[PDB]
Amino acid sequence: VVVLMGFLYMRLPESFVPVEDQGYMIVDIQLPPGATRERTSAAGGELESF
Amino acid sequence: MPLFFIRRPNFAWVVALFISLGGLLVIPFLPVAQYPNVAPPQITVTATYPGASAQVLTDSVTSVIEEELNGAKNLLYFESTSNANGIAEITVTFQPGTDPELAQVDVQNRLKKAEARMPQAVLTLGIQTEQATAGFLLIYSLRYKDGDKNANTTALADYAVRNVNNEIRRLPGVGKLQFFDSEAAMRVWIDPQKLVGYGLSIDDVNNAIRTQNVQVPAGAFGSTPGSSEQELTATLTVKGTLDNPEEFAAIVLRANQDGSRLTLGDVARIEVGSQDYNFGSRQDGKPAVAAAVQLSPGANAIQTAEAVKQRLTELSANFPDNVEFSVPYDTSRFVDVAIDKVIMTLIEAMVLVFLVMFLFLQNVRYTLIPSIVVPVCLLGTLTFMYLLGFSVNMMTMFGMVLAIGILVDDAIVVVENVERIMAEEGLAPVPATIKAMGQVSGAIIGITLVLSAVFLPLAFMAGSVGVIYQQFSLSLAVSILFSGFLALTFTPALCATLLKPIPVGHHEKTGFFGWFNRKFTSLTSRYTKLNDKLVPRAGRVMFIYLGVVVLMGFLYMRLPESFVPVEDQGYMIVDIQLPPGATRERTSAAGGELESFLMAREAVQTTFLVLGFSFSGMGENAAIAFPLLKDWSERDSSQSPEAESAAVNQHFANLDDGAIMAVPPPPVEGLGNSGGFALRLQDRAGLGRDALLAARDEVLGKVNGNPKFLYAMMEGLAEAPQLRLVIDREQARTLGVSFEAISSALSTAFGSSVINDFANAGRQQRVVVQAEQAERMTPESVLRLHVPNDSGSLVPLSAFVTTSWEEGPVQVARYNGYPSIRIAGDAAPGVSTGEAMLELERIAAELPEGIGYEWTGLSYQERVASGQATMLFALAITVVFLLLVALYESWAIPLTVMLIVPVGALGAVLAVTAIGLPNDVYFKVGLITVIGLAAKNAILIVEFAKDLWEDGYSLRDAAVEAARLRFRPIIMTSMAFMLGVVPLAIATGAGAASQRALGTGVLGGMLSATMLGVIFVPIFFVWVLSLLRTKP
Amino acid sequence: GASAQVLTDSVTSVIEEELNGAKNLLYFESTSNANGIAEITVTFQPGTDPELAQVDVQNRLKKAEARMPQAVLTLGIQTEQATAGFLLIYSLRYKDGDKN
Amino acid sequence: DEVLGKVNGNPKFLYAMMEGLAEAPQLRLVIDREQARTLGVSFEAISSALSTAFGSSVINDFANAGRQQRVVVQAEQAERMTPESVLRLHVPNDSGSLVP
Amino acid sequence: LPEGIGYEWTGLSYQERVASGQATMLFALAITVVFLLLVALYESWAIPL
Repeated sequence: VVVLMGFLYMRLPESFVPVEDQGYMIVDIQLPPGATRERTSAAGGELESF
Repeated sequence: MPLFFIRRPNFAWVVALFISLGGLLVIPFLPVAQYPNVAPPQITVTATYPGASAQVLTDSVTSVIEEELNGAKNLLYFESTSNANGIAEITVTFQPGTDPELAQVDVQNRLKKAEARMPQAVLTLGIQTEQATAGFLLIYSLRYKDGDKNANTTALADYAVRNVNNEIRRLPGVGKLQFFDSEAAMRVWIDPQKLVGYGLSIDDVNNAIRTQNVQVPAGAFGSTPGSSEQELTATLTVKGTLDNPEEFAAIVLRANQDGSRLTLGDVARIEVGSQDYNFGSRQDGKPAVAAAVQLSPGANAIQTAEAVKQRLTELSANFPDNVEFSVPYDTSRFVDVAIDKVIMTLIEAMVLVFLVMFLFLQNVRYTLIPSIVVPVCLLGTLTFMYLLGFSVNMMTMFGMVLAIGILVDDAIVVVENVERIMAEEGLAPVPATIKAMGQVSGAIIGITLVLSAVFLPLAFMAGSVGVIYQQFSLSLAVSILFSGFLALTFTPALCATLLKPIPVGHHEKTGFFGWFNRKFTSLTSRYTKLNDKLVPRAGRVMFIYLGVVVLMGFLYMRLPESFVPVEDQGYMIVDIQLPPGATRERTSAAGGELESFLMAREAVQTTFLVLGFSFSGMGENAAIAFPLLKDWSERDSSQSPEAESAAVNQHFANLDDGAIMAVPPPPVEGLGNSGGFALRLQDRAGLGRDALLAARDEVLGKVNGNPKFLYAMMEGLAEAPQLRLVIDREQARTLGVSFEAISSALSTAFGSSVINDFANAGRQQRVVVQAEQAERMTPESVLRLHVPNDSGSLVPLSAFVTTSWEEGPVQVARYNGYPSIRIAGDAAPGVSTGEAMLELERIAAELPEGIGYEWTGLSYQERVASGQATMLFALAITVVFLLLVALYESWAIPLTVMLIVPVGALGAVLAVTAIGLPNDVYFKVGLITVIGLAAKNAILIVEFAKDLWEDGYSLRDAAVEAARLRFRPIIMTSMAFMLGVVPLAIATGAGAASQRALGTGVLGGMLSATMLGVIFVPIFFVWVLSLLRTKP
Repeated sequence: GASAQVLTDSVTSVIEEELNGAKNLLYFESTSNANGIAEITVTFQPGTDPELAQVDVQNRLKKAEARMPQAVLTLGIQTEQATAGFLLIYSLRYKDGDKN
Repeated sequence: DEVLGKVNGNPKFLYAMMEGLAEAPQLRLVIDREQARTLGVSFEAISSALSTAFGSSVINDFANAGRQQRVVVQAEQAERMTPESVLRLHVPNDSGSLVP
Repeated sequence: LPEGIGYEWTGLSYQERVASGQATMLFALAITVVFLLLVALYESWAIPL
């Protein structure tokens, strides 16, 4: 029993804190370098429509 | 309580394991040090105003800050020094125990109010406020391996700033990083005569540098708001600043339409040099770069020391190959050696006392018990020491090493009592332990309490001595508290468990222990007869005791007083002070002669010299050297720092160019630059600077001729010639010359002007413009300067400027807002400070009315401690008396036993006078410990005496029987403590002064308290109980 | 109007040099952007009271003050207690949803 | 690039990216200091013109309904959208004439 | 990586490293303290084991 405990204890994946459904998400919009604010606005418009 | 542990031994074992576990668990976080934060917290304000004389620096900058710093919370004092190099230093000292962060906070809060009034130059340079941990933990020095005479110290210092200083400053534990050099900057050495030839003024070159070497925040095209069409936002990235000297030489001063250009390089030599040239660092005759690390409060030292050394070692993988690092100055090593010495002594006494018990109990198992109980008490003491935030520092080391023997005494009496019961009544270990502990329970608790009470008042003293006694007395106090608690809980269980039955009548002994038992029964019999012959005559022996106490008083009043004994710290201070007006090169020549002599000496391992820095003050004529000596194992007493100091002072006593003086370091860091006394002579009536110097000459002449003082000097720079420039304002104005033009020309030509910043390899560094070396060495050079008029023509300064030599102060000193003269000195060998300050008060009483004096630092703390000692003694005596009457339910028995105090004081005083040590804090606390242990010895007799006197015996018979019974434990524990502390009295090496200072005093006091105490205590009991007619 | 590198070497690095040696540093991150904004986040060990950290940081910043360009100084620097994470966002809009 | 190739090509990670902005094109302005000085143009004039035209210059404060708010001067949208607009700027010389 | 290119952990990685370090001594201290309290209560060692 104790050797089993050790064997399956050594196989348990580690984690900090389980991820929780906080009710919101993050969306990053990153255009290629040199993109003017208007291109970002158009991309955000497509994103907001979807 | 004890019977419960007799019936439940494993419970006592578990409580033990709990306290021991705590002890082992708290060990790793232990902070180590030499001395605690004995010095009061200090804040320091630095201001840099280039080109300003000391006097104008005093009136225009530091006086402004001095006015505002008044009124801060918890001010003890403030001292301000203005130097001719344009540096103002203000040190504000507060009360000990104030939180440093809030003090620095208040200081900066007031500095912000100050800010509005300073000149724009110092404000562009900035004013720094820092927590002053006076004393450098270590100094790391970088040098070139080959020792080139052409060593470019500027490039090496720049590398140190870029790659080393920031890392070290980031490490945990470094409170401050003081750089003894200057980082790189862009130097522009202008030739004023070339400017005259090209019809240019100095302010013209200043404005050209300012406008042409400027970063350009251009921006980006297509920026928001951006048009709906264009999609290419991109930066414009204009090159504004200049990177290398070649680009700076291309700065255009004047250019015509045809194409001809006058450039900066045509009129000035441009290079990368040091921003500042006030300071220089040499090591063993070779130029080097050095920086000192000052520890942050509340940090481990050994861990921080090895962390800094290891950081230097890992950066060692990255130094240039010609570059090597070293640590010529390091305090931590001393700490290490010291603690090692202490811990080694801690083992020795541990074995020695063990032997002592094996000599008396004559069985290994009986000897074992206290040897197990003691380390438990030590570990608990360490745990409670951490819980109070104390440090593992030398006085605490002395604390626990003397605590060993006071601690062993409870276990000694317990085991010896159970042995005696075992021998007399033959009871089994459990009932015998029950009976013995029932006999000695009340004695043990009363003991623990009275010894705790002898030392508790020491834990309430204030000041620097207050801190010293804090740690020492509190360590001893927690040790004795745990000793009592363990005596009540652990030890009876140990006797109940570990002891073996003895067959009845086995006082027969094969071996010399038979001689010990028989000759010791004979010793107790002779002593019992001596008591028998001594009880009939009691009142007459009182006269012998009165002679004893009067002797104590007489020799106590003749003991010289001292703060802290001077310790061999392994290094010395050498001050180089040439006559006023001396150039850096003369100081360098004198330092070279000094370095040659020091390197000619075997006692010096390495010599570190600083030019421009010293105790007296900052200047070209001032320098300081820190000779480091070899390890104590490689040097004898004739090669000690004191003898080496005498030899250096003797060799150079006839120096023809300047003054040279060797001194030992002060005993306590942060309380001064050296040992001795420091007085501030104060202009309390506004007599004026000339009258101040007259009175200063008076007092210095009076003191320096007095043999009570080894020396006495102005800790500061003496007056120097000045070259006043008489400017005919009317003549200058008539020629069309503005005063601004003269001001700017003089300031930039001689005081050096910082124009703007340039990007050197990613760092913003100053660009400094100054006149060329050959064009500013002589007073004819100031007259050879030219300034522009309103019509654009250049007018020489000689047309309206005349030069006249006067005399003026190169350093100005102010104390508590009044102009002050700082006087420092050291007492002569064999002369205490107290009589010296008394004579100084007598001298100051003769000074003209309105001229004041005040003590500062070490003298202040000494005055407070000398004040507080007597009330300490009174409180201790009253508290022991009150707990004495509480325990015995009587007053007479307390008076009886308190008669034992003067004999222990007698022994301590006689020993310290015989060996000739001063009345230091070490002797003081050793006397206190002797006092407590004499009280314990007296209790050990008087408790059994009271028990037997309540049992129906006659007074004399009861006293005799109790003394006969309890002789063995007293001599037992007494000899144990003597032979346990004898290593202190004979210790040698690092810290040996404090070791011997404790050891001789405690040995003598204990010796008298034992050898005479065993005889006089029954006499006191019989005489007092007869005189007061006490009934059982 | 300052580029990322100009902000980096002219203002950002100047403050970076001075913030070194603060009590209780775990680390510090510095980001210089092309819009002219420089951000420095100094993270300490847990359990330290934030007020002593803030006064120490400003105490070093005033030492720094003497070196930045007059434009930033006229605009001023800001030091704030960063509780990373927003409690809430409140938004104002027009009811009719006008494009103008 | 080496790390992000070993890592973005490593299935142990859902994604790995530069928390930060990638390198962007810049338009360096090579200024002939000698030519500008010969035409009587100070470097201060060029710096001030460029900064105010493109980086926007905050001049002083004005009272808007009792609050002090900045007055910001910047070049018009149509006059700063292309690199040629940089070259179309003019600065004064010592004689009061304007030099492009 | 080439000699001189270093790495460090920040925030969540730092805290996770410290916790993964600390768990084992947490367990050991818990076990020793429960053992000591048990031997205290039962006046024996065998019953605690």
